[PDB]
Amino acid sequence: EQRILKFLEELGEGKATTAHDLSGKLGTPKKEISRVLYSLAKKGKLQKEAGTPPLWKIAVSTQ
Repeated sequence: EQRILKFLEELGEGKATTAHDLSGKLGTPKKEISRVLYSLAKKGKLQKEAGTPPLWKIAVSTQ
């Protein structure tokens, strides 16, 4: 919970991302990115796009 909030914050406040792009860049297992993503978005510590592909973007997106 300290390695994900340190990389997602450096991304670029206002930049969306995917789960496959995080499990393939850091090597982390999807089972670890799917169980943590649904645990952060529920606490309001990560926005959630609307559609098929669940994109994440640190609170407060561009514009």
